[PDB]
Amino acid sequence: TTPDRVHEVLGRSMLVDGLDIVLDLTRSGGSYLVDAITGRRYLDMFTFVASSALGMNPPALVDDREFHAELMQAALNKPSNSDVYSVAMARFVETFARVLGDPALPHLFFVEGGALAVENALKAAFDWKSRHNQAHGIDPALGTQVLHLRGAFHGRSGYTLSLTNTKPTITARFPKFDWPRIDAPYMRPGLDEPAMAALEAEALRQARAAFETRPHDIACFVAEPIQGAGGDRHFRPEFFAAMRELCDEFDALLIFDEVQTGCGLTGTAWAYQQLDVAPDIVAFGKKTQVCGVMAGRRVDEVADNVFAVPSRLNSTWGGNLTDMVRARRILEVIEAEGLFERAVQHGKYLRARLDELAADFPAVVLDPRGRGLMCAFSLPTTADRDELIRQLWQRAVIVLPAGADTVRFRPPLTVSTAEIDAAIAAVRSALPVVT
Amino acid sequence: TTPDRVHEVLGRSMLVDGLDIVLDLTRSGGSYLVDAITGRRYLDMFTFVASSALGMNPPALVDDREFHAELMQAALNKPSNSDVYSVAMARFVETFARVLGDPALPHLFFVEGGALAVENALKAAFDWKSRHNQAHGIDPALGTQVLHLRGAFHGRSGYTLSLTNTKPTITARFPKFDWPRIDAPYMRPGLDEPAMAALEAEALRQARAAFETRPHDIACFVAEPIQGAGGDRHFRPEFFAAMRELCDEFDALLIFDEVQTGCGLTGTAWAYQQLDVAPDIVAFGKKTQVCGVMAGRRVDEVADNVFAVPSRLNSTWGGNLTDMVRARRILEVIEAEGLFERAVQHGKYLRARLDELAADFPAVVLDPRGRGLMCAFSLPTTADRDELIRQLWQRAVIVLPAGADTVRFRPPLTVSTAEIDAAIAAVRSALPVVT
Ligand SMILES: *Cc1c(COP(=O)(O)O)cnc(C)c1O
Ligand SMILES: *Cc1c(COP(=O)(O)O)cnc(C)c1O
Ligand SMILES: O=C(O)CCC(=O)C(=O)O
Ligand SMILES: O=C(O)CCC(=O)C(=O)O
Repeated sequence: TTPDRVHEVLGRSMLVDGLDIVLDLTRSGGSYLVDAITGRRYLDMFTFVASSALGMNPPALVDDREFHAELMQAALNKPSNSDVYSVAMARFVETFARVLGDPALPHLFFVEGGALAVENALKAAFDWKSRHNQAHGIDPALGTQVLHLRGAFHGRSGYTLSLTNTKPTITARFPKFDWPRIDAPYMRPGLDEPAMAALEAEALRQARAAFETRPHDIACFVAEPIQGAGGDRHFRPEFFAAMRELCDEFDALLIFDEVQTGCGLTGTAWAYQQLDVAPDIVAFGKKTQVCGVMAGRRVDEVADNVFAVPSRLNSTWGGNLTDMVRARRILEVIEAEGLFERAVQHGKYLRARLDELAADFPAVVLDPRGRGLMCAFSLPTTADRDELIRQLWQRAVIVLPAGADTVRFRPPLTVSTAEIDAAIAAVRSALPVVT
Repeated sequence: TTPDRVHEVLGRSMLVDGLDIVLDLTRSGGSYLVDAITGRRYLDMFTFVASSALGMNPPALVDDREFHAELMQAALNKPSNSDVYSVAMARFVETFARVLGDPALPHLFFVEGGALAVENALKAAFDWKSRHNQAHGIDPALGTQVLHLRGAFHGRSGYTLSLTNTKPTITARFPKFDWPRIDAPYMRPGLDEPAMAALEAEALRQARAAFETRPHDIACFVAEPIQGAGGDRHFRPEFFAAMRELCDEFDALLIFDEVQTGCGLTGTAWAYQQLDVAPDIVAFGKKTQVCGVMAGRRVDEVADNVFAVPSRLNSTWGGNLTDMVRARRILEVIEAEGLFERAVQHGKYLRARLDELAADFPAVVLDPRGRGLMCAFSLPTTADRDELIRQLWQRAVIVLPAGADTVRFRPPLTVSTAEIDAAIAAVRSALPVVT
C-alpha cells in the first residue's frame, strides 16, 4: 500500500484520530518530520509525545555501520529477556547504570510500557509495605493504598487508572480503588514565598490527614516531579522535601514518575536530581525506549522485597531487546556529546523567548514556565489554545496541548537555537490571528 | 562485554534467575538455541515462553534483502503509532486482518504487552456494560466485575492481578478487586461424557449464581480457551457454548484470552475457531509480537463504545513498530507456507508420541493431552516434574514447567518430525533416571 492510502486502510480496522500526515521513515531527520504524502517538512516540538530523545534518524545512529549490525541482529527476533540473557542485553544494562544510574538505587527492572513501569513501582511499594508491617507486628493485609496528586497522569492500566485524574474520558466507567488523593500545590503566576508556603501547607495538611486516618495502609506516595499532561504544573523543591520527610515519618516509600520528565529533558538525567529529594523508587519510560524502575533507598530495608525474591515481578519479554539496543546507542550519544548540558543551555534560551512573548502579548501568553527543554505557556481560554494549535499546524509546527489551556514544547535534546526561533516565529505569526 | 561476563554484569543490577546460557543471536536457528559461552546447541520446545512462531532467525526473514531494509527503517526509531501513521504500520494492519482477522470482529487495537491487551479487552467490556446498562434505565455505575476461572493466568498488571490465580507468589500482597471466580471444569483422565457434563453443570451453576447475585454488575467473562500456565488444562467446546449462551442471557460479553493459544499454535489462527464459540472480544500477544484486541459481535450494539470514541483507550506508542514490521513478515510466512496445517499435521504426531510414552510408562507419564502443537503431560509428584526438567536440560532440550506437575511443549510452528523425535528420545532417556 501507498502513502495516500494509509488512512483509508487503517480506518477499516481502527479509530483513526491521529495526525493528518503519513510519516516518511527514511526522510524525516533531526527536528523535522516529513509528510510522505506532500513532501512537506514539519518542525517537531512533539517528539512522539516526548518519547524521542534525539529526533528522527539521528546521524550518530544512521551512519554507524557496526550499530546497524547490532540493531539488525536484535530486531530479527524478540527473545524473552526475563529468562534468556544476551550480550546485547548486558551492554544496554551496564550503559544504563553508567549514564542514568543513581548509586542509591542499584535495582533495575525492565518492562514494555510506561504505565506498567509505574505499576511495577507500585507493586514494589505494596510488597515492601506489607512485609515491613509484618516485621513490626502490624497486620500484613495492611499496606494497599497509594497517596497521589490531583492532575496526576500515571498511565491507563489497572492500577494507574486509580491515580490518573486529568480528562474524565481517560478514567470514566473503569473500576477504581478508592485511594487518597491530595491537591497539587504547583506554582502559579503572582504568588510569592508566603502564599506558596501557605498553599503547600494545605497539601501537607491533607497528606498527613490521609496518613493518620488510614493507619499503616498507605504503601507509598507517587508524583510526577513536574506534572506533564496535567498542564506542565511545576512544584517547589520545598514541597517534595516536606513530602519526603513525611513519607519517612509514616513508613511509606516516595516514588517519582519520571516517564515524561526523564532522560535529560529537564537538563539532568532526572528531574529529581534538581529538586534535591531522594526517591525510593523511580519509574522511567518514553525517551528510554524500554521502560522500568530503579529502586533502592528504603526498599533494601526489607530483605525479601520484590527485587530479591524470584517471580514477584515479571512479564513475558522483560522489555523489547530492539528498544534496549537502540536505547543503549542513544545513551552513548547523550553521554559522548554532553546533551544534558546542551538541554540546560537551550532550555534557558527557549524559556527566555517565551518571556519575550509574554511581554509582547501580556493578556494572551500566560505563565511562561519551564525547566530545561520542558516548557509551556498558557492561553486565556481553551478555545484560544485549540486555535493556536491549528494555526501552528498550518504553519507546519507540531506542539502538544495539555489540560484546559496549555501549549507544551517537547523538542529533541538536539534542538538548535535556530529551530527554537522558527517555533517562536510561528507562534508570533499565529497569535494576532487567535486574539 | 563478553558472553562469559553477561551474568556477572546483569547480576549487579537485577535478580538473575533465568536460563544458564547466553543467547547467540546470530548462530541460533530454527528449533535450536546456541549457547554463546560453550557453543552447545539446545533443542527449543520453549520458544521464549511460546512467543516465537517460527523459531530463531527464520530463513525467510534472514535471506529477504527487501525486508532487511523495511525492518531497519522501522527499528531506527520508535514512533508513537497512536497518532503518527505510516506505510509500515498500515501493511502490518492489513496483513493482520487478512491472515488472523475474523469478519465478525473488525475492530483492532494494538498495545505493547499481553497483560495490557487483556486489560484493554476488560476496559472495552466495562465501558460496554456501563453504557448498555444506562441505555436500559439501569444505573451506569453498575458493570464493574469480571467473571473468570480458577487456574486462569491473564497477566501481572493492575486488573489482571485480580484474575490470575496460579502460584501465590504472582499475586500475594498486591491489591485486588473482589471478582467472582468459578471452578475450571477441564478434562481429566478417566471421566466419560456424563461425569464431564456433571462437572460442567457445577461450573455453570456457579456462573449463574454469580450473575444472579451481582445483578447487572458482571461486565464480562474471560477465559483462556486452553489454560496454559495453569497446567495445559483443556475444556470441552460444550462448556464454552453454555458459557456463551449464559453470557448473552445476562448481557455480558465473552472475552477469550488467546495470548498463549493464539496465532496458529493449536492448528487454527485461534483456538476458539475450533471450539465453535463466538467471542465478543479476543486478546492476543506473544507470537504476534505486537499485542492488542479484536472486537465486535455485541460490542457494536453500543454505538459509543471504546473503539468509536476518541481517547478511551490509548498508550504512548500504540505498540512497537519494529514488532509490527516483523509480525507482518511472520504472518506472510505463515500464510504462504500453510503453517497452520503444518501445525495440525505435526501436532497429531507429537500427541501420538506422547501416547506411546504414556503406554510405555503408565505409572509415570500421566494424561498426555494436546491440541495442535500445544501439548503437555503430567508427572505423579512435583518433585518428579522438576527432576525431568533438569534431566532434559542436561540432555540440551528446553521445555517449560506448568502448575504442580506438568511439562509443556511449545515448539515453533516450524518444528520438524525429526525434532519432535529428538525431544521424545530425550524424555525416554531421562525417565528411568527420575523413577
Ligand atoms: C506517558 C506517561 C506514562 C504512561 O506511559 P505509557 O507508555 O503511555 O503507558 C506514565 N506517567 C507519565 C508522567 C507519562 O508521561
Ligand atoms: C503470557 C500471557 C499473558 C500475559 O502476557 P505478558 O506479555 O507477559 O504481559 C496473558 N494471558 C495469557 C494466557 C498468557 O499466556
Ligand atoms: O492519554 C493521553 O492523554 C496521552 C497521555 C500522555 O502520555 C501525555 O500526553 O502526556
Ligand atoms: O509469570 C509467569 O508465571 C510466566 C507467565 C507465563 O507467561 C507462562 O508461563 O505461561
